[PDB]
Amino acid sequence: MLVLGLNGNFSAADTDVVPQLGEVFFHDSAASLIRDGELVAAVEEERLNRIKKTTKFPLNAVRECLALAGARPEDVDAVGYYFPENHIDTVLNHLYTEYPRAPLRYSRELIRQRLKEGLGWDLPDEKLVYVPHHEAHAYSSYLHSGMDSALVLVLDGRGELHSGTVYRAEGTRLEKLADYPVPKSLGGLYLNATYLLGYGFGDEYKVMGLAPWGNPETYRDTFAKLYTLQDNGEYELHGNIMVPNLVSPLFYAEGFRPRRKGEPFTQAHRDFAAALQETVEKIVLHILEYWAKTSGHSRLCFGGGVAHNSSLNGLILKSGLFDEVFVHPASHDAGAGEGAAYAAAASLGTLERPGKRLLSASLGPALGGREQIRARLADWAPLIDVEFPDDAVETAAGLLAEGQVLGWAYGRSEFGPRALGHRSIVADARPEENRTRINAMVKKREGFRPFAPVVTAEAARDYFDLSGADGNHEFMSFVVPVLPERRTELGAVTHVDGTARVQVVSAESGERFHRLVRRFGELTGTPVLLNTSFNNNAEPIVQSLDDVVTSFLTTDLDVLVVEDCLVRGKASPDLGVLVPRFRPVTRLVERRTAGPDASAGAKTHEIHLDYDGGPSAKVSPELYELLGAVDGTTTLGDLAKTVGGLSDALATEVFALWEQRFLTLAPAGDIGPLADDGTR
Amino acid sequence: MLVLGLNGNFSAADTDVVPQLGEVFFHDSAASLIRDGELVAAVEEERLNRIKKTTKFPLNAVRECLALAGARPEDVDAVGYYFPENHIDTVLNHLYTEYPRAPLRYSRELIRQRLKEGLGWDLPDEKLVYVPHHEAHAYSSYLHSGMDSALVLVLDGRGELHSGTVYRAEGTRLEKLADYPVPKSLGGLYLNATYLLGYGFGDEYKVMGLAPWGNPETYRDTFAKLYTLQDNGEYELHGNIMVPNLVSPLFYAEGFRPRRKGEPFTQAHRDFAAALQETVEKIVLHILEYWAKTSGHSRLCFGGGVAHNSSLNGLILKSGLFDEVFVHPASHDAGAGEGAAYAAAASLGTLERPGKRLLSASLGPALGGREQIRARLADWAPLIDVEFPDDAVETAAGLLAEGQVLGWAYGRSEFGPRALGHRSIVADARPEENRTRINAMVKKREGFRPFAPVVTAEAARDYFDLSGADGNHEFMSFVVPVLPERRTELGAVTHVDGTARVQVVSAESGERFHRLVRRFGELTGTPVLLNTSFNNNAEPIVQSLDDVVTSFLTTDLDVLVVEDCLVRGKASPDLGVLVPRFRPVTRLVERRTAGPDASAGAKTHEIHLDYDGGPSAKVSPELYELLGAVDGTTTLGDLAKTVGGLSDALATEVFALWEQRFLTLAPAGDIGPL
Ligand SMILES: Nc1ncnc2c1ncn2[C@@H]1O[C@H](COP(=O)(O)OP(=O)(O)OP(=O)(O)O)[C@@H](O)[C@H]1O
Ligand SMILES: Nc1ncnc2c1ncn2[C@@H]1O[C@H](COP(=O)(O)OP(=O)(O)OP(=O)(O)O)[C@@H](O)[C@H]1O
Ligand SMILES: [Fe+3]
Ligand SMILES: [Fe+3]
Repeated sequence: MLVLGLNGNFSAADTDVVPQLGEVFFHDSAASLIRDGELVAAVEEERLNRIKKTTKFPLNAVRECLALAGARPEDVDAVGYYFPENHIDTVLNHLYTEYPRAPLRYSRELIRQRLKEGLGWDLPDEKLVYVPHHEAHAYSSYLHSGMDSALVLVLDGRGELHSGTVYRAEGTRLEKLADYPVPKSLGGLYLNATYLLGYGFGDEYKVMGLAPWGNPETYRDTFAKLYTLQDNGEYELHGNIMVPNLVSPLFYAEGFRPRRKGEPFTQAHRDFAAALQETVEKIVLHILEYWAKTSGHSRLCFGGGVAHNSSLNGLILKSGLFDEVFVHPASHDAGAGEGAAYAAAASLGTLERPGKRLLSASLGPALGGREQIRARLADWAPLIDVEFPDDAVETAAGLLAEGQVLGWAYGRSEFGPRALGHRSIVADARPEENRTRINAMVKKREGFRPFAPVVTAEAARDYFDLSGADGNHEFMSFVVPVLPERRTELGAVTHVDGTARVQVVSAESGERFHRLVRRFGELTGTPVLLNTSFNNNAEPIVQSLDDVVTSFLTTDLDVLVVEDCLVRGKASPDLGVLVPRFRPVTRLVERRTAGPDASAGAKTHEIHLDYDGGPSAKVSPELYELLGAVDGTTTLGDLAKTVGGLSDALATEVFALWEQRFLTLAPAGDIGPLADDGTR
Repeated sequence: MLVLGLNGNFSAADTDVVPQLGEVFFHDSAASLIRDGELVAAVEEERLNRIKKTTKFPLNAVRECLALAGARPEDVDAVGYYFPENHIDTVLNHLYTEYPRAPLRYSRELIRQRLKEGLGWDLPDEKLVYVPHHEAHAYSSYLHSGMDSALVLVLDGRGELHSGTVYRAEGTRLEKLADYPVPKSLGGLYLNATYLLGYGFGDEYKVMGLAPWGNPETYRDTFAKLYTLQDNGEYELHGNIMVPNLVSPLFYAEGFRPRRKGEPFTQAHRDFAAALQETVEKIVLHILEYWAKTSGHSRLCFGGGVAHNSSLNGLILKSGLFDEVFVHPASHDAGAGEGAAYAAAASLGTLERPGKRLLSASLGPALGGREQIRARLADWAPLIDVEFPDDAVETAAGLLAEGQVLGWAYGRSEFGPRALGHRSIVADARPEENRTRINAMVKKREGFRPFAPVVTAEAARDYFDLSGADGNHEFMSFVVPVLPERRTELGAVTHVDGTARVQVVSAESGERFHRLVRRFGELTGTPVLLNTSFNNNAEPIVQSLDDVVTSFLTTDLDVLVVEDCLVRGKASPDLGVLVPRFRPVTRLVERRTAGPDASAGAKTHEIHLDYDGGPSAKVSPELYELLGAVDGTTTLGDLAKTVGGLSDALATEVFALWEQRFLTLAPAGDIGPL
């Protein structure tokens, strides 16, 4: 049984199913492949089209998954989609009523069209299975837990009919115990509140990082007007008829000022995040207290997008309601896509399940074989210097010991939002200074948020209070207290309230990364590193070798360790050898607005990315003329000759567009098809 | 005692409060001026910025109203705004959470900023009065009815708290009797369903025009699942949690396919419209049957946007529930703006009301005095020929009897969506072929669309069944049956179901238009004319003289009668003398997307109008370069010199953009102050 799991919307690479399709319309597109009950491959489309949390159809993800499994498309026994057919088709139909130019293509026809055109694959109708959304979440969360039975809680924005579902899991069977309707959504409540902080979809993790700086007392009584806890683990969220936001009218009535772009977080803002986080924690703990007692179960699996609230998970762990708690590395909708594969297998016959608890999220495409990596890094020679140490991990541990900040790229990319030693940025965890230092290097502005530590399994309890239940820490799912006598030692990874979102790495979960952190501890007496995702502010986690080198070159990292090669940026990198390529969403525009006295107004030039929420940037007339000639093969230096040569000013302008990923800049050609390293 | 009524959003001419602000966020912006209880001026901002049902702040409308009243901003005693302050501000606050770059400016500050920067008018806080939305509607509908007591029904999409309100009115006092919550909205229901026919906001009256072509039986049982009538005048609409549309999920599940743009209206689409119309009729008549007998009122005023459903109104008329029914010419939110003025007067003193029932909607700016109109028509000389007949009404009646289709522009423009003899297109009402052609060739719209007749008050009962209650027909508020023995005679203006949305014109409601219809009847035996609004498919009703001439020249009208001047298009009109001007929302774009092998794609050029729902059109590289040099003063002919002269191809390309109103093209100068 080889089963593909799908989630996301149905847009092509260069256009959306309707123009400017909202970023919340079936997001985090991904493809998963299960074989004989095991997750053999999984990657989010965002890693391949470079659009964070993309809604586009995960065609590249499917292609990559088939290649990792050594399968033709025609080898796939079934395809599961993470929503029931009537629901996704009703939402598409609604979009089609709003955009009457859009042809009436529903999900089944669109899935078949994408696979046929993108992969030559004629998908027979009987192989496509649509799945209840919280059922897909529950299979993913529970089947990877290693448990024989468990209480399973799914909380997200919404499935087809519910915002929350409670199951009993035993063997391979799910039994639904309860649900909560869409308007009680805790994901919706949290996203609603996130907007008041000048943030939006996908920034919830920043709001959760801000909450420890706030005093939850200030707005506790205000949030108390928006929910009521009830008997039998029930609750109500009190809506309004004013706007489609649960939170904004009451906070407006009380004088709250929603944060503007570029404005710093006031004390009101920090307090607001603290009270929002406390509110959700109290509601979820109210749910779980009731269902722990009523079901009598001692084990919990927690899935859905809300299960990426690691602060909440830490409190669930500390609550003593359960003996064990498991959280999947991709508990958002990409994991529901994975669960849809299992549900399709169950519906189309018999369900094989994983043999063991999941410990590694390293499931995407790799960087490539040793020989094509060396050759590709040679293509980059005019920008980088490369060394080949005999023991790269030893060298790297030493570099980190000296205080250098490292890019670290090895093997298959992480499924889910956390970097865990395959597409990571690692540094010494002790100096408090590394917080503002590394934010500046990657140009992120989350100095209020600490970094996450990775510690060896052997040393974990010497630094972190894992007490309460036995939770899984291979994926940073849980916030835990840092032992008080260790907080000063771990200055870069300890929050203001003494907690940390810890990864515990073991020889089983990540051999090479474990060896790195252990060796650093042997060298320093502290076997803890900070571990942040390898991406700047304008991209998801890097995927390919070119992605990795690009990100290294456009950030202020000291050195890059990639498949045992040490990469450093040349004193003066030659941008001119890079070949510019449009992304499918890249648009280059000359604009005239209306001027005074009804004249044609100012003539401006701009580059932007054509998707809901995509960035945009002004460009000079000269760079406009240069970029208009991009042909996908001619180098930047040769293109620049048409406008007088690649001056320092033009190169600087191009480099700033490169940092924001408006276009692709890389040496001519590519690394080639990823080698069969014989590890399957 | 002089009071301004305001409605709409707060956006400037060239940008919106937030980018691409939705077309439904406080639309149909307008301004009204009340003096001593009388409505002395009123105009919708759409007529002035040329954006249909615009949401932009009605600055031009306020300026035009003050000019018509002969008043200065300082003379205004109070300003009413047609929604409560907390509600509009909470909506703005919500928009600001979605657009973190927008500064936190709420309605009080925005209204004062617009009036200060736009009119030099420093409005004190104590003169600005915010009004309950359905109260504003009710004042407008009731105070203009001529009645001293009535039941008043307001039905729209929503006010701040309700989708429907029932009032008792006595003297100048309103007392609420009932209201209906927002989820029960009949305006929302109708708009939800309108989207399944490939239409959008503002297209509801086209759905209503489609419905008589359909069989209401086909989808009657489907619609029955979406509402329940309950005892004592109550009802329920049955919502869903799938999408924010009440209608589309159930019809999707039963296999209905929403109409695509540019595709025909099938019999299923017709049947859908028929069942939707029947549904709203059944619910409203249910409400009214209860509240008529419960309140004891023999007279009804009906307002809110749903009261522009002429078919519904005609059924209310025929129901026997009331002896008299009144409907205001602007029953949508522009009329709520007017009622907000009365409500503001009532809160700051006692309330003066109109002395009589409103008979004329001729309330906007006029076209100009005779001298400036003749002078402006001379500026258009390279494009038109002008005659000055001794008796233009006499001449126009003869032209109509000879088969000509006429533009008709006189005096002050109509408040509200209907043309009533001040900004009208008229033709012989007798030949069915006139409907076919004026739909296909003149208005350029769908073949199913009906045309409305105007008839003299003295002949009305010779042609139409007005029986039932006494309704007011001066504003085309009611669909009525055409008498069976007259249906063949009135071929262009009798709908497929034998009805007509009639205007009854009298010497008192419109002396000049009444004279035209009467004379046509004396020449032909039939005192009835086809009367459709004077606008092409890309614009609201024309306002100014330049608007009128532009529309005449870009639609296939035979002759224009404007303030007693007979205008015809020249054999070969010289477009080169016209001076192009950008509209405040006009944008010009050269664009590349990605191309094969991740190249930059080939260049394309577009003109577009930068507002939500604004059109766009491809342009040639040559015209892109030409339009980039527009300065607002240089003629098209001189501009074209930079691209080698106004060729025939360029002039034709420019003509098509003019027709779609992407830019303003008119002779140098303007008509001056009116
Ligand atoms: N750290 C967090 N704390 C609270 N809520 C979060 C957090 N992270 C994500 N969420 C919420 O989870 C929800 C998204 O979860 P999920 O990925 O399972 O998709 P979804 O709600 O089912 O969307 P769709 O309707 O398109 O399927 C959002 O509402 C989001 O605000
Ligand atoms: N012929 C019609 N039949 C039924 N409903 C109509 C018709 N014409 C307009 N409507 C409805 O009237 C409603 C609008 O009425 P109105 O102008 O009074 O504004 P509103 O609902 O108060 O606007 P807002 O969105 O700002 O609250 C819309 O829902 C519209 O669908
Ligand atoms: Fe989900
Ligand atoms: Fe209204």
